[PDB]
Amino acid sequence: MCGTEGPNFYVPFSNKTGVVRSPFEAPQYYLAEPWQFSMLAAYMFLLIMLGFPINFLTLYVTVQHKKLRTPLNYILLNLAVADLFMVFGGFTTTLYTSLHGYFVFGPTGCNLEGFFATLGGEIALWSLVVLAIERYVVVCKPMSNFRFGENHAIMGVAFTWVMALACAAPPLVGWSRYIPEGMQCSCGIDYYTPHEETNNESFVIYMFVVHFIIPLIVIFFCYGQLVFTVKEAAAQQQESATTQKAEKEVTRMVIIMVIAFLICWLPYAGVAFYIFTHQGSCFGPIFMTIPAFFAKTSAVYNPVIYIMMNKQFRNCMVTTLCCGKN
Amino acid sequence: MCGTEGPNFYVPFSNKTGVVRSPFEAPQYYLAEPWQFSMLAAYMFLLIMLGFPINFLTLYVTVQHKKLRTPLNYILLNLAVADLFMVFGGFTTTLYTSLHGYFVFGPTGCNLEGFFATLGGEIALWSLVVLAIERYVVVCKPMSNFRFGENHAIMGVAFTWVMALACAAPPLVGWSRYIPEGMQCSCGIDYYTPHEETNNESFVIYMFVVHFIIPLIVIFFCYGQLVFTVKEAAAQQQESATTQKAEKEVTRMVIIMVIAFLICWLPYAGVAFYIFTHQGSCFGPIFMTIPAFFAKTSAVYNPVIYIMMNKQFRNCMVTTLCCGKN
Ligand SMILES: *[C@@H]1O[C@H](CO)[C@@H](O[C@@H]2O[C@H](CO)[C@@H](O[C@@H]3O[C@H](CO[C@H]4O[C@H](CO)[C@@H](O)[C@H](O)[C@@H]4O)[C@@H](O)[C@H](O[C@H]4O[C@H](CO)[C@@H](O)[C@H](O)[C@@H]4O)[C@@H]3O)[C@H](O)[C@H]2NC(C)=O)[C@H](O)[C@H]1NC(C)=O
Ligand SMILES: *[C@@H]1O[C@H](CO)[C@@H](O[C@@H]2O[C@H](CO)[C@@H](O[C@@H]3O[C@H](CO[C@H]4O[C@H](CO)[C@@H](O)[C@H](O)[C@@H]4O)[C@@H](O)[C@H](O[C@H]4O[C@H](CO)[C@@H](O)[C@H](O)[C@@H]4O)[C@@H]3O)[C@H](O)[C@H]2NC(C)=O)[C@H](O)[C@H]1NC(C)=O
Ligand SMILES: C[C@@H](O)[C@H](C(=O)N1CCC2(CC1)Oc1ccccc1O2)c1ccc(Cl)cc1
Ligand SMILES: C[C@@H](O)[C@H](C(=O)N1CCC2(CC1)Oc1ccccc1O2)c1ccc(Cl)cc1
Ligand SMILES: CCCCCCCCO[C@@H]1O[C@H](CO)[C@@H](O)[C@H](O)[C@H]1O
Ligand SMILES: CCCCCCCCO[C@@H]1O[C@H](CO)[C@@H](O)[C@H](O)[C@H]1O
Ligand SMILES: CCCCCCCCO[C@@H]1O[C@H](CO)[C@@H](O)[C@H](O)[C@H]1O
Ligand SMILES: CCCCCCCCO[C@@H]1O[C@H](CO)[C@@H](O)[C@H](O)[C@H]1O
Ligand SMILES: CCCCCCCCO[C@@H]1O[C@H](CO)[C@@H](O)[C@H](O)[C@H]1O
Ligand SMILES: CCCCCCCCO[C@@H]1O[C@H](CO)[C@@H](O)[C@H](O)[C@H]1O
Ligand SMILES: CCCCCCCCO[C@@H]1O[C@H](CO)[C@@H](O)[C@H](O)[C@H]1O
Ligand SMILES: CCCCCCCCO[C@@H]1O[C@H](CO)[C@@H](O)[C@H](O)[C@H]1O
Ligand SMILES: CCCCCCCCO[C@@H]1O[C@H](CO)[C@@H](O)[C@H](O)[C@H]1O
Ligand SMILES: CCCCCCCCO[C@@H]1O[C@H](CO)[C@@H](O)[C@H](O)[C@H]1O
Ligand SMILES: *C(=O)CCCCCCCCCCCCCCC
Ligand SMILES: *C(=O)CCCCCCCCCCCCCCC
Repeated sequence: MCGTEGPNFYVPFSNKTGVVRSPFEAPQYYLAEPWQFSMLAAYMFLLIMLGFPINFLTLYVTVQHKKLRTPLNYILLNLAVADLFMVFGGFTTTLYTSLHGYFVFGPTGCNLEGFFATLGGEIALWSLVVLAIERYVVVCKPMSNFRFGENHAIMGVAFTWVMALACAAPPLVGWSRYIPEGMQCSCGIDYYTPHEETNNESFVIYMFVVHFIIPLIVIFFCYGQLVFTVKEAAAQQQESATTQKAEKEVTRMVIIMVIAFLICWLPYAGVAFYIFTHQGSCFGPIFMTIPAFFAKTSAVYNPVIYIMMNKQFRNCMVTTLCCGKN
Repeated sequence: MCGTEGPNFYVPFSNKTGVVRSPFEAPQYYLAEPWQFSMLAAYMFLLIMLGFPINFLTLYVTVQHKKLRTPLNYILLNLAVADLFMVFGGFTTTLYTSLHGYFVFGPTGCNLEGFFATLGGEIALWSLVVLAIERYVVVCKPMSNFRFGENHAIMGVAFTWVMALACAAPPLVGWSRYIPEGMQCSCGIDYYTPHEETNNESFVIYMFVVHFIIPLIVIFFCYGQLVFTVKEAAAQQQESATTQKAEKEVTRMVIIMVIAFLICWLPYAGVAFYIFTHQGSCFGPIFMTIPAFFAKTSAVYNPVIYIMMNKQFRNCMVTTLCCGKN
């Protein structure tokens, strides 16, 4: 008897006291104090104030500067759009519902907010996977006679959408489902209930393999071979100080990006391992939602790492922000 | 009968309904809805998350990099400390009281939070005034045989403290007073009550002249002469492209800083002019507090303009953040 159970939701709180209400009808102030909902709102406000400008500005400086519109940068524009999906589909909606103490948009806004918030995070995840593959192909040159072109970059973007739809769409059709999560103010895939009517268990395994394990392997393989290829070539030209500097900075950026991915990826693995073991105990609204809580920050630091730390993007943004000067 | 009146406070709400309570005892939810207090909390959280790192990091990179510890930069360290006073003395306290709906620290925490929050904003104001004077003396060279030294920079910092104490201390001694302001969650100088026991009217005139008009004149005079002196000298060396570039960027930075000062300064003048005229009508909790609401942002954008846009500070912060590399 961990929580209270009903049609289209699961409240992580026992109803032996009789105080539990529908997360669509009444505020869930037994899960957390009202000020904790306000701090959830403050967190959403922080993410919106930092997440929209950075991501929208990536799309804006690309319009003003011709040198940014290269095929290898298409996946970064896709990343910026994905974060805006997280910012408006997820963070903005949650800020509004948080101040009500419950998900005021009903069971259908759950499918809406859940889909778009899940889609944005999925598109961002695979955009990092695709960017890893694209850079691997360009540097390591695995294909004998291959040139990365505009059509190849469009496929990579379309591939993220297919993979993101592969995760976000089944819950609408009958494989898993969208229910309020955590403090019941935002919606997402139901990892919290073994709902046999929608075969939730099979969907969690599918998510764990296809959308969790595979992205880590692909990212680790591609960037590993890239750093190996770069260090191998620089070893053949140790007379060039620039090549040695270029090798150092490429390695350092790969380390930064891989550490960044792990910071978002490990909390899910740690919590899941703590649920694989310690399986018996009940779970408050912060058991599996703690990884998701901090993963929202990726909408801010991912553009900082991949776009703001890009050399050309930075100069173009400085020029754009400064009315064209400096 | 604009608001309700009592010992040590003035609530901007009529008590004909009988619902008004002491801003020290009970929440002021007739001034604003609970979610509006939460948004006040979210605003404080945004200012804290942006204001503490930027300002503390100014103090931190100065410790790691010897070239930053120049006398002309002392007033910028004073500015960073001033903003931390605003961040901890003001923003942090307000975030806590906001979630209670009233000033839970009583009439004495009013004198405490009011003093330190007023002191931080005053130190920052005069630090910009002193930096304007210091740069004017160094560039325009008004004194015939003068060299700006370490002792001269220490006087400039001490001068800001004397001026800031000249404003923040009288309310504790009997000239004006500290009362809850706006939504009664933060404390400050009483511009809202003609309290004849503390001669509030004379203090407002004193603040308007010494701490509002004079800082604008000094800043406008110093930077005007500086831009004039720089453009005059560059006109004598139009063969030097760097001098012309240096003149352009100095002028552009002065414009940025003066526009920034006006953005913080004009709303006070606009509201005061709208109170000088239209004197009869009553005022909600957002009449004179709207300038103060947006002036809190100076704790974030002032370090961005004066420190983050400094050439040496930027490279030192990048090196410090990047564990010493790049
Ligand atoms: C967590 O657990 C709590 C407690 O069990 C659940 O809350 C209860 O939900 C039931 C509905 O299933 C509520 O029962 C309904 O109450 C209505 C109002 O009752 C009050 O008002 C009447 C006056 O109209 C008073 O006389 C009465 O004493 C109550 O104070 C009634 O109108 C309903 O009556 C109808 O349904 C019943 C069958 O349930 C029929 O017998 C009637 O003839 C009539 O058709 C009904 O009694 C109950 O009041 C709720 N209790 C509390 C404390 O809120 C939550 O639903 C549960 N949470 C989740 C998520 O499931
Ligand atoms: C805005 O305006 C409101 C309304 O005028 C003010 O709120 C009132 O404040 C007064 C205090 O000045 C309150 O009066 C006191 O109420 C106490 C509680 O009364 C209730 O409970 C008793 C049972 O104990 C009931 O019988 C009664 O009907 C009430 O429902 C009393 O204990 C107090 O009595 C003492 O003082 C009076 C003199 O004031 C003596 O005659 C008594 O013998 C005894 O010594 C007193 O009556 C009043 O209740 C408040 N009203 C409301 C609605 O809150 C706010 O103070 C004002 N705001 C500001 C900032 O000034
Ligand atoms: C993009 C988003 O949609 C995706 C997700 O939210 N996921 C739910 C939790 C997840 C991973 C998938 O973690 C699990 C642990 C054990 C079993 C199933 C699990 O699914 C995700 C993928 C990678 C990262 Cl770095 C962060 C989030
Ligand atoms: C540092 C802070 O302490 C100072 C202040 O808060 N002030 C209260 C309002 C103030 C100015 C002084 O505006 C008035 C208008 C009419 C009469 C009296 C007035 O006082 C301040 C000075 C300059 C600026 Cl840019 C912003 C704030
Ligand atoms: C680093 C600073 C951490 C501060 C944590 C503050 C946690 C406050 O916690 C709150 O305290 C109130 C009493 O003060 C209680 O009434 C509330 O129920 C409780 O949630
Ligand atoms: C910019 C963000 C705006 C958010 C508006 C939040 C409005 C909350 O609305 C409040 O919800 C409560 C239930 O929790 C009700 O009891 C209150 O009557 C209602 O005012
Ligand atoms: C480094 C990889 C970046 C991908 C970040 C995606 C984070 C998405 O986080 C996800 O958000 C969904 C909707 O809010 C929730 O349903 C999921 O529980 C949560 O894991
Ligand atoms: C998929 C993630 C792969 C990350 C590969 C990081 C490999 C780091 O490798 C290290 O890089 C340093 C760079 O100066 C060198 O000094 C070290 O000798 C080298 O071992
Ligand atoms: C010590 C601080 C720990 C903070 C962890 C809080 C985790 C709360 O859980 C959160 O509940 C919200 C309700 O809608 C969801 O939107 C978030 O995705 C979820 O992470
Ligand atoms: C740009 C978007 C602006 C959104 C402003 C939302 C203002 C909401 O305002 C709130 O609406 C609620 C009903 O929805 C009422 O119950 C509350 O009393 C009211 O404060
Ligand atoms: C990190 C910020 C922590 C802020 C903690 C806020 C605690 C608010 O505490 C709440 O105040 C209400 C009065 O407004 C009381 O009615 C509630 O009983 C009390 O829980
Ligand atoms: C460009 C000049 C920067 C100075 C910014 C200082 C802003 C201070 O703002 C002041 O804060 C006080 C305490 O919060 C309040 O009492 C005052 O009403 C308010 O004007
Ligand atoms: C105290 C505030 C003084 C601000 C002085 C700003 C003077 C701007 O002056 C302008 O600067 C431009 C720079 O390229 C020149 O092109 C213009 O000819 C010149 O008039
Ligand atoms: C359209 C949005 C306008 C927002 C203006 C809100 C002004 C509220 O007024 C604010 O009240 C607070 C109560 O402690 C004080 O801390 C702030 O200094 C004061 O500016
Ligand atoms: C040139 O590239 C710079 C042009 C001038 C921009 C300076 C102002 C930037 C302000 C950014 C900080 C805003 C703080 C808001 C905090 C809520
Ligand atoms: C070198 O100068 C950079 C070193 C690596 C730093 C990259 C990570 C920076 C993260 C900043 C963004 C944090 C976002 C948090 C949002 C709440």
